[PDB]
Amino acid sequence: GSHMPQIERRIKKLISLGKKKGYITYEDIDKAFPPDFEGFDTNLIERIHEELEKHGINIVENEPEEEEISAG
Repeated sequence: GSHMPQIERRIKKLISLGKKKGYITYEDIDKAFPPDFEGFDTNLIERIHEELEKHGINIVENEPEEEEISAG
């Protein structure tokens, strides 16, 4: 279950769609639907976030996973 170049492209497309839609957000991709997704893959979800770090693709979770003392 490898050899998926369409994944690499799709990730960039997904972030691009949200960027087109307005915000670079996981939910904004959902609102971009229908997207360019050739396949829906659980692998894609992890692969998006890895490409996010290694490739640098800008996308936000919208989730406040940047929190401390609950004052911001």
